[PDB]
Amino acid sequence: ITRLGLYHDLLTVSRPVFITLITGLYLVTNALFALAYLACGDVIENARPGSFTDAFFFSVQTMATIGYGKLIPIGPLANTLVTLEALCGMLGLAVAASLIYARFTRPTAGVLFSSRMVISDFEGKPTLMMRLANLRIEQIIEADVHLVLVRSEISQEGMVFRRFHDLTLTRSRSPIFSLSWTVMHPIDHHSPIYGETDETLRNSHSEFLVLFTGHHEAFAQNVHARHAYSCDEIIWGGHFVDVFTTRRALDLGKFHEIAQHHHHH
Amino acid sequence: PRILNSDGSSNITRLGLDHYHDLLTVSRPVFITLITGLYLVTNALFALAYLACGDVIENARPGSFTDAFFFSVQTMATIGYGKLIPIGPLANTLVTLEALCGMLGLAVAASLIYARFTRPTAGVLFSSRMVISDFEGKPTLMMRLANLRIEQIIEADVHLVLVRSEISQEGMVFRRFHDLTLTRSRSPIFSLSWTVMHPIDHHSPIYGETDETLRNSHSEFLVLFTGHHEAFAQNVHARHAYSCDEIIWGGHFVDVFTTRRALDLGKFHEIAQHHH
Amino acid sequence: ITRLGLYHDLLTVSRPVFITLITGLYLVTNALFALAYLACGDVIENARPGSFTDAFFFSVQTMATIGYGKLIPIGPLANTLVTLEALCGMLGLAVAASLIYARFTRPTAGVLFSSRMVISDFEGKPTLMMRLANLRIEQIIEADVHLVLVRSEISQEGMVFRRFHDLTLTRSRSPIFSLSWTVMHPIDHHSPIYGETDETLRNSHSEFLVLFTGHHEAFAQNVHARHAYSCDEIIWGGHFVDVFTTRRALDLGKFHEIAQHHHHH
Amino acid sequence: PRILNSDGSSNITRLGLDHYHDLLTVSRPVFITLITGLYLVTNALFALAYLACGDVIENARPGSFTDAFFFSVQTMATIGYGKLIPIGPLANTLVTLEALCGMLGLAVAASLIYARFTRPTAGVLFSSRMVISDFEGKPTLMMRLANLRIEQIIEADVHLVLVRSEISQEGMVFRRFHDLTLTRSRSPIFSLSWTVMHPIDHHSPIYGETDETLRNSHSEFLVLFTGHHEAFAQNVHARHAYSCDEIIWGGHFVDVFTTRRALDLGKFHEIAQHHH
Ligand SMILES: [K+]
Ligand SMILES: [K+]
Ligand SMILES: [K+]
Ligand SMILES: [Mg+2]
Repeated sequence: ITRLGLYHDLLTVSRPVFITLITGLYLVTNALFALAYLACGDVIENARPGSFTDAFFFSVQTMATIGYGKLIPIGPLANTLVTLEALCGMLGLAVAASLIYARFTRPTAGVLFSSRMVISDFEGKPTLMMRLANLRIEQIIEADVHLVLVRSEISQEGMVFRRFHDLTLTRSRSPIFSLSWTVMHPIDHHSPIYGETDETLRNSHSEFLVLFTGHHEAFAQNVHARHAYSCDEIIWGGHFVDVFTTRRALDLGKFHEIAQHHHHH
Repeated sequence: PRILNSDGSSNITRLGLDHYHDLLTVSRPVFITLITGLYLVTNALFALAYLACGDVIENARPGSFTDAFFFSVQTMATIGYGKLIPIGPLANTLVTLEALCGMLGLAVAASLIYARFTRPTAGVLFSSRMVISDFEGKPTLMMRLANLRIEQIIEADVHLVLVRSEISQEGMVFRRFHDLTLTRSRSPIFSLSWTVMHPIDHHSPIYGETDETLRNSHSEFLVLFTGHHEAFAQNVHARHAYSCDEIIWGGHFVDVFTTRRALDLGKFHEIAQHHH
Repeated sequence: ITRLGLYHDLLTVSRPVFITLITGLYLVTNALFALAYLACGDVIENARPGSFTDAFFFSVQTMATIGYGKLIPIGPLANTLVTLEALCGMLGLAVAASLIYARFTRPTAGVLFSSRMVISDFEGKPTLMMRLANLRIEQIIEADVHLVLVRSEISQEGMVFRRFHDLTLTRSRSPIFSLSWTVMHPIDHHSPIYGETDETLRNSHSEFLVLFTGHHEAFAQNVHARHAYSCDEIIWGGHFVDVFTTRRALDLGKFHEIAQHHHHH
Repeated sequence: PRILNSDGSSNITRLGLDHYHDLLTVSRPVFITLITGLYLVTNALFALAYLACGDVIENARPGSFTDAFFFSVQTMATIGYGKLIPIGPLANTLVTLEALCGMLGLAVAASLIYARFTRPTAGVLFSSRMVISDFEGKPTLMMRLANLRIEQIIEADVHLVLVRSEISQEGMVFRRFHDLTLTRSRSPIFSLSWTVMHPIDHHSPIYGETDETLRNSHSEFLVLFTGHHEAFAQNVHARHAYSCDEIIWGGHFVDVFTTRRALDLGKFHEIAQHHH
């Protein structure tokens, strides 16, 4: 949806990219300090005068507290920039190990959603179904799923607006979620999609959110995934194909396979 | 006098009553003062103690604070440049004590910094006022909240609680909480703006109530908001409370979605009422 | 209850005591390493021979990576104990900052329980009550309380055993818990203590657990407290005294005050 | 063949399929190998690279691994003893790169070590077998669990789930979960031993079921346990699964509280049945 109007770029991207961004910050800080050492004369013993190289590889050994010995500071000016850079490379370490420990605990759910939903007959009634799989060895316990219809309806005083329905499922918790789960909304008289058709959904501008949480044994943290389906992505009459080949195996290759009947025109 | 402040904090003086919470919830610039600050005064206290035991620093100029201080720094920080060095068993004691102080120091810092980095504000703006006005032909208590960020808040939960003085048969006067039922209390994706609605049916504890009856019971309304911030991959909490004098009877919130399809949060607190 | 039968002392005590325990571990490790430096001859340049002092204050400067310069190692023996002690004082730092960060997130609830319960008439019915207070400025949100009766009853085939009841409360959640909360179990016909008396509780060996949780704004963590009452600690006819003096104040001095009527013998 | 292993892990081969999880859940001695190990091979790789650019270490003996290696150590660890020093702009590059490697190294270590220190096992022992036998005159499916630690587990929750093959009218054969109701599913203080009981009333999905009927549906029972460990001030999870052949029909668990008032967990898995 398009926006309107009314430092904080605390962002986490690729692992390679993160390691460079942090390499980068370590250099430019070392350079800013080198500059400043030169910018009070030449206050580094054993340092070649009017050199960046020497005052930089001094900062490095001061921020990293290597303190190697040869390159030391000279009386009260550079001994002030040495106490400021001691702090910077101890806060620097703390922010780095923050971001690191943070990133190590912002974990992906590794939950695969079926490419489509189906409406087809299960225990006597037309039933809206979709399925999700765990892409990992490590189990997800206390896993809950919500299947929410959102669509356009009208009120008494017009103001024609957007309503949410939490579709009753045959089962909304998987006590351990390990392999695959087929989430089923039976379409009985109570259902907000009773009597509805491909066309009647399309008109109401009907979408289905599948919202998924569980506790991940992998991360010892709670984990979240969602997916949205349009009327376009429901195969009326479709049956998901068994993904459990027999000896007991689970083929995620069959995960998005749906069997429909085609009619003898 | 408000029993609850706007911000849902309690407005009641406590009696019969180290810190921590202040370092976490203080400004980023002010924090960076207090650690730089602690860092100087510990280097000072250690410089003093070195001088308190004579000329126990190699290549120091004697009875000097600057020399011993900028020695402390290089020991605490484990720089140990190797010119300004300690002397025999008097100083070398303080140098082991100080090495600890600047490894525990580092540990406390990373703790605070991580804590701070993972205690994030909800993006959440509450309407300044509530309204009672027809919705589906019934009087309906409403307020609205908005997400001030691009990043959605997932699996978002809202509670609207009446708190009011009530008298028993036994004539005990006590405060009672009520969780007003809402036409919708959940938002799967909360991205823009959400109007929360308590239909005042027969079951509602404010059925047949008026601006005057609410005022008598000292009625207050606490809004509680939670959800999951995909910004921070953490759960967020926001609360807000309203007094009687913050209900516009007959108010209607003005549409906040202007046109090329836009959310004007300038209009967010705007309420239209009819006048006579 | 008395026990029967069938390294891991990961314990957290006083703040002073914790700081010494960690001081202590830093010394004895430094001493164990000093010993070992002496235990391969005298392999420390500029170090007074057959001295503990010198080889200890060398370990310190090697484990702490001060590396001061004067005291260095001598060829392949002590250069092996220098790489082992580099690791020890980087794992040492990690365990220390672990324990520290851990302890900074094992926070006390600061929930005060009333010294006694009362049974007295509230909205028409005898009502078992007790109260709890927050001892802190920082609010507790999403606070839940359980009040559980445990007592001795008999089954059909004897095996006379110990049953739990979760007493219905007038309100078991405090949406924000800031000041004080009076938790009330109305004793109606459904109640497991309907018709019961001081004596009938005593016989059944009846105890009441009050179990309390909420999310602490202070710690951004979940927080837990419990308390158990015996039949002995119920004041039949007692009314808690108002702790809100009027201008609005909360006196926790009145917290444990209970008003009973005494009878004109 | 078990669909679920005893330990509640899934016993099914996966196809259509860096690490992390291995460092957290491996032995304490083996972990301390792998970090010492990583530490040596990185010092080696850095020693090699120093020698790959000639005699760029002061006071080193030339074409030497030990000298450059024990230089690496003193740089990575930021000891920098100040004798074994680097030479001009070739090495001094590798010395800045290496200073990083041993600050990120430290950060990864503290991460793992904290993670490990706060991922604690539940103290929990499950009975090896379940039993069906009269309790309050009804057949009753039972198992029991015990706390192997002194420290109570608070606000403890137990789920007992039947999982079995079922056929629809449409003749689709599928696996169905059922949450069997228990006489008690909560334990406020869980300190000793707890017998969990599914009365097999008319409502139970195993009403009128027999060892033979359960076997046909390939019935399995998953027990799920959670609570709050006052040991670790964290929540703990434990699961266990049983097959049909692990139900003793007519079994009764033997009392585990011997006498001076004692819990003999030797008796924990003991079941008494009548014989003919
Ligand atoms: K040095
Ligand atoms: K150093
Ligand atoms: K040196
Ligand atoms: Mg150092």
